[PDB]
This record gives sequence, C-alpha cells and structure tokens, in this order.
Amino acid sequence: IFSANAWRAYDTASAERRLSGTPISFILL
Repeated sequence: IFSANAWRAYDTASAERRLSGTPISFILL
C-alpha cells in the first residue's frame, strides 16, 4: 500500500482511472 500509493500511483496507477465515472483527481488523491 505504502509503495503503490507513493511510487506506482503518480507514474502508472493514477492513469489506471479507478471507476472512470467519478472524478480521478479526487478518487486517486
């Protein structure tokens, strides 16, 4: 969790786009 929501999130996993409908800036904060 610590590694994913630091290093993975900005690089590849905030462009995953969780849900797609509700807002990705607020949903992958």
